[PDB]
Amino acid sequence: LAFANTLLLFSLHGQFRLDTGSTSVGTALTPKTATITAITTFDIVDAIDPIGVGRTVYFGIPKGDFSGLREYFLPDASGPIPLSEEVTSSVPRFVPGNLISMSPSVSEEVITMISKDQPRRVYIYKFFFDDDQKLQSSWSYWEVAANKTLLGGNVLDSDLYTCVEYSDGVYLEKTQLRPETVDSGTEFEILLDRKTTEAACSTSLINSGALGVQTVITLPYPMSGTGTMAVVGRFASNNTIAHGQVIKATAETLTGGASGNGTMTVPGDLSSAKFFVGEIYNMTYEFSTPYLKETPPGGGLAVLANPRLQLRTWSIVFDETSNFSMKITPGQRDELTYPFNGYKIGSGQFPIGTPSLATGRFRVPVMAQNIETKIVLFSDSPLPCRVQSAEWEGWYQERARRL
Amino acid sequence: KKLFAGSAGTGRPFTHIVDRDGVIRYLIFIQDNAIKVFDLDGNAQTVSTPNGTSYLNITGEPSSTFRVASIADFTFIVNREKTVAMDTTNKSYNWGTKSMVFIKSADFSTTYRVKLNGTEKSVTTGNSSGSAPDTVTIASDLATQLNTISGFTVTSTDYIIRITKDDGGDYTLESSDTKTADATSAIKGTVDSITDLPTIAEHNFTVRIQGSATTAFDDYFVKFEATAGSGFGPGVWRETVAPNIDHLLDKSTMPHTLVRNANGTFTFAQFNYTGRVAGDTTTAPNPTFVGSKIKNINLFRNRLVFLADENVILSAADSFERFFPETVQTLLDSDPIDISSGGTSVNFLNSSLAFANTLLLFSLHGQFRLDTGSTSVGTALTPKTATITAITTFDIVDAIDPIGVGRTVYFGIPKGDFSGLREYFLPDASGPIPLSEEVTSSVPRFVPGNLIS
Amino acid sequence: RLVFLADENVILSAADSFERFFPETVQTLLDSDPIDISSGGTSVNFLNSSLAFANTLLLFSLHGQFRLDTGSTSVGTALTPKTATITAITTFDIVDAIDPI
Repeated sequence: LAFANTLLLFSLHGQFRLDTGSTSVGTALTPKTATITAITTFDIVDAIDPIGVGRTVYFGIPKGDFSGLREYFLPDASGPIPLSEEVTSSVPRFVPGNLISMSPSVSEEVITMISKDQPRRVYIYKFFFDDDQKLQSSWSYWEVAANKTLLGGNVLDSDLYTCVEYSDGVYLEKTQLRPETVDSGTEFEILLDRKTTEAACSTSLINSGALGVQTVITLPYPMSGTGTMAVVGRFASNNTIAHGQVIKATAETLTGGASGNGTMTVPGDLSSAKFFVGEIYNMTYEFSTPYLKETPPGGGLAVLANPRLQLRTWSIVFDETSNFSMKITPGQRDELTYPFNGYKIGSGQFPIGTPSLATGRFRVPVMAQNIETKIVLFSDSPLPCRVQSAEWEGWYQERARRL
Repeated sequence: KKLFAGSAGTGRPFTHIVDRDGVIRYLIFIQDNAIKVFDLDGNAQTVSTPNGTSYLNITGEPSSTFRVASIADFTFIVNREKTVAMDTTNKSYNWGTKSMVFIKSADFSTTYRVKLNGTEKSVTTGNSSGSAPDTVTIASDLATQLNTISGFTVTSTDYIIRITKDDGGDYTLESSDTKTADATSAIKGTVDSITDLPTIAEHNFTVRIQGSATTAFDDYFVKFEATAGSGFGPGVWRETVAPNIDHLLDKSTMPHTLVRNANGTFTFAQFNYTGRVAGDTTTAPNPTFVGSKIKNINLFRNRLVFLADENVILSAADSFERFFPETVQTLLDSDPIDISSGGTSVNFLNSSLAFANTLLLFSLHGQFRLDTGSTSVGTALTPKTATITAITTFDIVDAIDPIGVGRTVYFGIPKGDFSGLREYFLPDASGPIPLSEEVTSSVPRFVPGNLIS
Repeated sequence: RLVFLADENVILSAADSFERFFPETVQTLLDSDPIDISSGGTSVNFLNSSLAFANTLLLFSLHGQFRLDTGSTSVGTALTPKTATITAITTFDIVDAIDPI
């Protein structure tokens, strides 16, 4: 790799550099001056190449069956030994083995990993820098429907280009990683997989001129009948279907249209409406056990474990969200749900017929003990949802005094 | 004040301002085949165009197509779309199908043989008992002997026999005497060493010297010019360019200049570049910008800097109009430099900046610096020392030119339809990797795309 | 040596001979011959004032600052025609009425 002011070379058990060696970076390279010198003795995997992101280098390290990611930072060419740090120490069993794709994104600070033992998942690592210190370093992974098979991924500018395989061919999909992305002409984005506009699909209608017509839609690509599709009105005016209205099929055929394309049937006449079409994917966020932290005498933070702490109410703070749900399960009892959809009856901020994006707070009771709860933030609508923070109130009982 | 009536055209005009000495200032206005100049009070200054403005014809945006660089008495203008090309019509000198026979000395009882086109004519001199032989008489006899050959023109003067073929075709030449084969020299095409050159010759005569790769010098050529200035006469042999080879640059495509005079009027005319002066096509290859668009221009360390493709081309030392090597026998540190930028990804250089203690070079996906590399900032720039090294892998927008404010460097980055701004701080040249930061992270949809100023 | 300022060029006299400004011989360049450099840059920079401070020679223009040096960590390296140069540093602003101190 050509980076910093040197030519780094990597072996299976060590890292070396090639240089004339002088503080003179552009010294003449001659047969009596070209040498190789060791630097450190870390590890590396040969499946994928190390990459250079920003000012730091990244590469993957082996951890047996599962693989880990280690970055290390190189100061000045004539300067000290480079600094190194492992960022997967807290997740020893997360990233599978046999990696096949690793792509960076400098402007959006995202590193994307695709494995082979899991052909339906994309692993996302998010980092954030300030001068030298590190503020954010998080892990998570996306998912697709139950019939696709990822092959490999690349990144250009700030978009991820993927080459997936369906039951009949290999397609190309484009994904936008930029923040605050918005659909053209409107205020918020509509979330659907395989999202292709109406202009790419042709329609026909059955039993025209009568009440209760149905429209037969011919998608450009063959269906994957295991998943569930939907039709959503797109454009913000002068349309038969209201903005953000969702319609579900009544009779879907996996294939049988022209050229083997899939077909769908919906009520009403949509021969001149504007709408999207695609699949639906779920999001899940499971909170952890809430505890308390206080500064010990030596400095730092310690987590209290002994005192009784019974959670009472759980609240979250959202902004510009339409719909989501909360799923709370106490210890060995029935699961409870608490949905929310933004339409506050009585308030006239959202008239009938327009999508709702609210701003406020929500509160539900949990009624259990901190060590025997599971809190899940669940949402499946094709409308946006984003959450800022949360706050809980509980009963704190101490059976003695604290030193 | 109002500048001029009418509109400025569909494209956005390209504007620059020059501050010379604090009392002289003027605006530069270039758009759509036209170029105009104003002062800070809106009083237009006349501009003369001796060669026309065909160089300024354009199809894209002038703001993102034109680029300027000012030095002393000139202000270079660069068209980022024109494809430069070597001139092929007004070629260099021709060889000429002429040759001479040189007679060095004479000795008693020696027969000279001259072979021309496979036939041999012989002249025999007298022994010691006869008169002293002389090169003049021997050459006269030989010349009148070969003059009988049809299709060839044979003439003699002094000790030189001049041979020329009427149809201009080639022929063989070889002569030898019967003692040592040294007193005769068949000067034809190329010869062994310059030591065999006769004292007198014709001006503009071209001969080739076979160099010795054992000494790590390739071939070269030598040309003649009479001391009298014309005709035949003594003169000098100097290292010259090989004949019958294109050696001129088409000035009608290469960057032009804008000059101000002492009376206030300006002039927009071509620049007088020089062409290949020594060597041949292989030993003095065409500079890498030939056959490809020129991207930007800058001045650094009393040399002219051109950017083209992945290569950076530097002019000769203290001579801004020379781009071909001066001599081909040995390297000189005043010769132009040709450099390619390393990397596993394709990088087309767009903009350059002189700042900190280095010359930064920007690509579409990375950053580079050109330097001797030493902590010795002012080390000599030589062909074995100029280099390009990577620094980082950030992003760059090509519409505008990155600028330098105070001690920091600023440029714009692409955020999709909207555009952002990123600045990065460079400590000492020999020190660590420069620190970088983004300042538009809180406003991802604020600045519109297609920046122009 | 003697230093003059004119246009964009810095002029250095012959070594240890303040009254000589032309090259002594034309056959081979000697290190005692006068030196002339141009301040490179994409903007016109007429030099006005100079100052000898720290371990360098600071030259100021109307819109920037430059330094003349061999550039080496070797402060007392010989000044030769093959080595002299001008390198920019920053781009602050200067008034020409008075000399920086």
